[PDB]
Amino acid sequence: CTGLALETKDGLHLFGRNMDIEYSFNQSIIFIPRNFKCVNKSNKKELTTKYAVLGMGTIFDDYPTFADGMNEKGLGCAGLNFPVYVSYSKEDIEGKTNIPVYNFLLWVLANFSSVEEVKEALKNANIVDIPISENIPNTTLHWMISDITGKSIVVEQTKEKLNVFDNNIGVLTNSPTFDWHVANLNQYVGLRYNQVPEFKLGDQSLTALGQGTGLVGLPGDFTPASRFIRVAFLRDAMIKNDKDSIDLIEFFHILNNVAMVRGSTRTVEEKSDLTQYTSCMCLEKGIYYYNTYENNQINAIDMNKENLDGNEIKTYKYNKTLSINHVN
Amino acid sequence: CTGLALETKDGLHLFGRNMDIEYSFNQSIIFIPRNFKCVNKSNKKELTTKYAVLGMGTIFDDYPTFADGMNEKGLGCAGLNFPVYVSYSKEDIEGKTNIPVYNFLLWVLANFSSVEEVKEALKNANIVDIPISENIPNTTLHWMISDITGKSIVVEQTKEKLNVFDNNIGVLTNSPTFDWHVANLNQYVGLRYNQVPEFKLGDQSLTALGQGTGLVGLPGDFTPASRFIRVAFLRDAMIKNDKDSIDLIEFFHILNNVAMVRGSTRTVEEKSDLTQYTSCMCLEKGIYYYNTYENNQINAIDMNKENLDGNEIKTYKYNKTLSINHVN
Amino acid sequence: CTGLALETKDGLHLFGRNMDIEYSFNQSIIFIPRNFKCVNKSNKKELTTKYAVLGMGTIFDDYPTFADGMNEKGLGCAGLNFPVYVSYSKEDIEGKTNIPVYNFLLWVLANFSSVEEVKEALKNANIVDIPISENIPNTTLHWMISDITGKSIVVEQTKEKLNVFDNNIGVLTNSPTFDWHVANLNQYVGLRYNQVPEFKLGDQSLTALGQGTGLVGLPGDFTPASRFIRVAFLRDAMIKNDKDSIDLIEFFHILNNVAMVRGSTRTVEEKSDLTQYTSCMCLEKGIYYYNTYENNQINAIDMNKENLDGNEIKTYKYNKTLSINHVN
Amino acid sequence: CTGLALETKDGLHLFGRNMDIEYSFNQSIIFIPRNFKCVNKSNKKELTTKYAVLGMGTIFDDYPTFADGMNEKGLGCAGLNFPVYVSYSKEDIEGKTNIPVYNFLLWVLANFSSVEEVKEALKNANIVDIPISENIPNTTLHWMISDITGKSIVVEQTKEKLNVFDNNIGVLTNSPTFDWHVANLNQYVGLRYNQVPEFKLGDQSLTALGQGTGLVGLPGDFTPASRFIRVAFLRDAMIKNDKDSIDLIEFFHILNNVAMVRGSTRTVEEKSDLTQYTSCMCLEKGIYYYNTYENNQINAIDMNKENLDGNEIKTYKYNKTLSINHVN
Ligand SMILES: C[C@H](CCC(=O)O)[C@H]1CC[C@H]2[C@@H]3[C@H](O)C[C@@H]4C[C@H](O)CC[C@]4(C)[C@H]3C[C@H](O)[C@]12C
Ligand SMILES: C[C@H](CCC(=O)O)[C@H]1CC[C@H]2[C@@H]3[C@H](O)C[C@@H]4C[C@H](O)CC[C@]4(C)[C@H]3C[C@H](O)[C@]12C
Ligand SMILES: C[C@H](CCC(=O)O)[C@H]1CC[C@H]2[C@@H]3[C@H](O)C[C@@H]4C[C@H](O)CC[C@]4(C)[C@H]3C[C@H](O)[C@]12C
Ligand SMILES: C[C@H](CCC(=O)O)[C@H]1CC[C@H]2[C@@H]3[C@H](O)C[C@@H]4C[C@H](O)CC[C@]4(C)[C@H]3C[C@H](O)[C@]12C
Repeated sequence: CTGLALETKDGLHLFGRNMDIEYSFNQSIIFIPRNFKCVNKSNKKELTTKYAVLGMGTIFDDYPTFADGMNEKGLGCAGLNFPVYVSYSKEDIEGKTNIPVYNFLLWVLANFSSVEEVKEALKNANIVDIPISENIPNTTLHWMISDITGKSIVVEQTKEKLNVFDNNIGVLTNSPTFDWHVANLNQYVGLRYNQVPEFKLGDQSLTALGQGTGLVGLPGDFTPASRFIRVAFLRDAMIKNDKDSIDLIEFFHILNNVAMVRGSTRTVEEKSDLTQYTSCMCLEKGIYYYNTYENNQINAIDMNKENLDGNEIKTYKYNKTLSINHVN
Repeated sequence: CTGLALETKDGLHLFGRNMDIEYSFNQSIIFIPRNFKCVNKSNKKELTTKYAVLGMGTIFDDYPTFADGMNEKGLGCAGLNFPVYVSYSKEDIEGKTNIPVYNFLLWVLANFSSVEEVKEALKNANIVDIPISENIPNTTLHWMISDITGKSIVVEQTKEKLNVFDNNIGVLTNSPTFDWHVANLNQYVGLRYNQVPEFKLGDQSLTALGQGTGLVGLPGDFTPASRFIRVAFLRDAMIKNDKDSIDLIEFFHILNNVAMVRGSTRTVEEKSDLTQYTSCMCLEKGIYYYNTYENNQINAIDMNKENLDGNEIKTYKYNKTLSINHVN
Repeated sequence: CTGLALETKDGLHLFGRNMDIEYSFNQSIIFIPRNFKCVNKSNKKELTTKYAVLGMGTIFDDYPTFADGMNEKGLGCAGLNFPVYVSYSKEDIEGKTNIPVYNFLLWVLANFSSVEEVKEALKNANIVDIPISENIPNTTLHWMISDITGKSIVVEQTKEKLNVFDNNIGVLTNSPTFDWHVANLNQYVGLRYNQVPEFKLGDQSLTALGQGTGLVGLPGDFTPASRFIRVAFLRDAMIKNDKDSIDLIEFFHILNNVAMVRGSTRTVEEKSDLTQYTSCMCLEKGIYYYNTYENNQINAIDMNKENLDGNEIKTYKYNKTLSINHVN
Repeated sequence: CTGLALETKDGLHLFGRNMDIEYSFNQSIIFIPRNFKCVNKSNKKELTTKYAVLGMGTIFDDYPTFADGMNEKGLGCAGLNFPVYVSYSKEDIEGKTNIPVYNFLLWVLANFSSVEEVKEALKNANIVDIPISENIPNTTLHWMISDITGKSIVVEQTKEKLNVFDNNIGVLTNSPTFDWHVANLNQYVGLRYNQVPEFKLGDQSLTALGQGTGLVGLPGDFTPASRFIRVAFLRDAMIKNDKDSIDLIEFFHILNNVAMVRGSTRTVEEKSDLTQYTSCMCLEKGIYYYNTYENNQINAIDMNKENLDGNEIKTYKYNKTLSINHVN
């Protein structure tokens, strides 16, 4: 998984992710209107939305749970895989705001209008490993939260503390912890976006074979660490050199570089791990953009075309049918 | 530049390329019907097409010159940048079939129905540095040619000889010579597509942080050598593990991994080198598919919808307008 | 800097380091006998040795301070550069065992007989930035401590806490923190010591060009992170495959791989950072072995040849004169 | 295997190699005087030395064959492993100077006084796969030749031609061909010896963790290609920055970086491939210097202490006994 935040040339804020998994989670694009009561059946925990919500998720036991999404106030949140280093409590901790793993994303979007509000609420928060239904284990997760101010935070629950990091890199992947990846960036201070055309090796003259010699050393595999490095520097380069031309498609160009391709990232169960979808949320405008591995055309769902005071959850079918423009 | 050949699950043959340049060459999709007379003005050299042709190129002095394209018989050819190691003759060489650099691609597509025919004709061929007009220098090039048999060849003119390589890798990039890249592949025999979940480092247990640990060592930069390695192995992995599911979109997934992103591949003239377009030719069906940096939706031009016995060159506008599916 | 601990085929324990600096620190091999009173002049802080000590250090204002060393009980300690992530207190912290930076190494060796004793004493310890003389700033440091049990620990003072890590890797370099390097090891789970002779790339057969194809991906630069990875895996491979043949020279072979070479690691002040010396302590036998950049022959100083109840500090001249065996 | 040529601060010329093998070849240091008749028994081929010779080799059937060596005129030659790309003739080729593989090194040293003389003689030369005895296959080899002018050449016999390359890099390893490695150097034009202390990643400040950030991207494994890159750049850096301080020990420092360490380079037969010895020839002075994996002290054999008009081959025992300087 790879999360990305980017500001457009027009001062708007994009936030989204690659979804990298080997299976379907019966996903659909889910819209939840304001003041909507969401009730879980296995437990008795209830949630009423303050703000209208739009994102990718699934309806499990009539209850919505999200992979990534936005609200009407321009707050975005994405849940990304976080194995090994995560640690949830088994039960609710007395004196803390206890949030079940499966519900954290919705809890953020339904209740808060900004990263600042979320940061304050998370000070006394605790993420609990409570099943959504039956005995079903929760996915190991960490979250990236971003809003219209351009500020992003990273939420990671460890054994010692629920950590909330200021994210000044604009990216997130998977394990290890966020501060590890931040420290790892320091290894690549010698990278250059500008071409190195020549090198005089004493009595031998060396000449650049093609463009891109400055970035030699950039890791090209699909591990969380390597992907973090790649997107961090691709994002940096475009902000440095092309701030005034950043638009929607650029977001997809960055994430395409770290997208997994069928066949080459094989699990222990002999399945291909691939980038199933790429989402991009235009936070100010309430538009959820996404494409999929099967259909690369960007699809747009605009929450502002909905009745925000509506009385029903609305879903939209996950598009897996390649859309081609037949010119002639 | 990156060229790719791929066979689909249905036994059809895809051939295409990423176009990686920092400028526009006034490109359009160009269709040339059968028995069409193409005349160059600066010189008096003439060409009459035996087969109908469809591809990306430009009309320079009313004369068409191509970046990549196909003919009605399922033969495809792409011209890719080849600096330093290339060497064209200044004048026509007596006793040889002399082909001007700018005309080589059209010469292949207009005259021959197969790689086998092309191979035979190239035995006595010579590529000459003759200007298309005035004093204008030709681009340093090498070519990949592929047909419906699934065979591909690489054409590289050096000082000593016009080299024709059998391409069993299914890919091409830029400099150095093709045999160099073939030998370079041997360095990466230790790559694995299958996950390496653990390593016992004596008294320390090491655990995979995420998926993709087998490919650690894969180069992630945008140099011709690194891109060649990446596409060679991405292609191999998908053929090995997913032969029966290869379709059109998979071709784009492979090439997306080596596509240049705005800002990070900067020329000496402080311009961004980017993947301007990606083309994919369905050789059997005569369909030219392509998308662009600005518009990622795949566009299709089917030469079989044209009158192949037509009397005029037809062009189609290079699509740079992002095409979004507005769901609601 | 690189620290290493290794057990020999005969069950003895080697501990030592590469000293990687661009300057001389007026070093000599320093022996301090038992019950010897060491007094610092700028402050009034005094130290009386419980155990006899032998190592590399310098006499600054008649007061000894060490780079690395051992005591008569088989306890070894090395101080290695630790910039950025270190944080010493400005003054003594009330209720804690306050140790000046420059004195920490001697404090360990003079007082304690084992890693276990040191671990217990460090629970309430604090490292303070007190000048050795005048206003002179202390070097940013972290320490590796090892004994005859084969156990090693790493001591790192941060803002929050004095951290004591169990070192199961057997190595140490520089920044970042120890736990960062431990987590970084996980990236290289795909490394193999055994040759990969071939790879079948579909229609192309790939063959290993030479030995060592399994380790492709190992970083070859001289940064702390890369050096940590290299020595960790070189050590692991030899323990795995050659446990019963490990001897003194093997220790040097491992460290030679991460030794800096004149000219290629240049500081901002245009000086060559090099491996000035390599020390190896045979902990059981009280022998300090070392060579230097100028003289690669191993020199041995045996503390047991000294009077351990002696009344004077003894020093031995740092050997920088290449020692050659003239055969004929 | 790694070959290296280096000029000292005093204008003298060093030439030598790492011997990287998993076995002993019953090696000794062999001196052959002038006008000495060497006769092979299996065939009837004879060789009379014009110049006195000194190097590492073995006496096989009373006949000397060399791994590397020098003559009295300051000409040096080393044979290095060259699998796959080599191709010797089965029989003598009519009209050519036919040299058996096992005899090539001695043929160079015994007959010629300079690289220039050797270059001229090799124009009509052919290397033949004739057994030294019985049916025993020859080792796949290529050679580096160097003299007191500071010029080096590389000799590689392929199917098409006996290739003689001018070596302006000062190094050699193994497969692929020399021109491949020369072209491979171009990939690393972005390497820097000077520290990169900082990088401003937008809103995140990145700081060098330690020295050596400029060389990030240098390959750290033990394959021929990676070793070639490392020594080429280590040599370049020292000539660039430390020309006036290059001496004997520097030669060893460079080669130590690419020396194989027991346990980590394992063959298919589960044996450790290691750097068995490192030789360095002071060409002007006729001194053969070497150390071994077991004994790192440099040993010196001076051919000028011998009777060059002597009547017997003299050998010196390969030193595998660690030589330590006991200081006290
Ligand atoms: C796909 C998404 C994000 C995880 C990721 O990016 O890897 C995850 C986060 C929490 C997940 C859900 C929760 O873990 C609860 C359920 C657990 C079951 O094992 C699968 C369905 C289930 C309803 C999950 C579906 C899906 O895998 C969710 C929604
Ligand atoms: C874009 C394409 C492929 C090169 C590449 O992939 O880098 C190249 C190949 C030959 C080129 C053409 C020929 O070199 C002839 C012309 C040369 C002029 O300098 C530009 C226009 C000109 C008409 C070129 C346009 C364009 O750059 C072409 C068509
Ligand atoms: C060389 C050694 C280890 C540091 C390293 O490995 O980089 C360091 C550790 C503490 C150092 C000493 C202490 O910092 C105190 C002194 C500080 C002065 O700036 C130099 C001399 C001085 C007496 C130092 C000499 C030397 O650099 C020491 C002994
Ligand atoms: C060790 C040296 C260099 C090869 C290398 O660097 O890998 C090689 C070159 C030619 C070799 C010799 C020749 O191939 C002829 C003999 C062949 C037999 O298989 C071994 C002994 C034999 C007498 C070899 C000993 C040794 O391996 C030599 C001397």
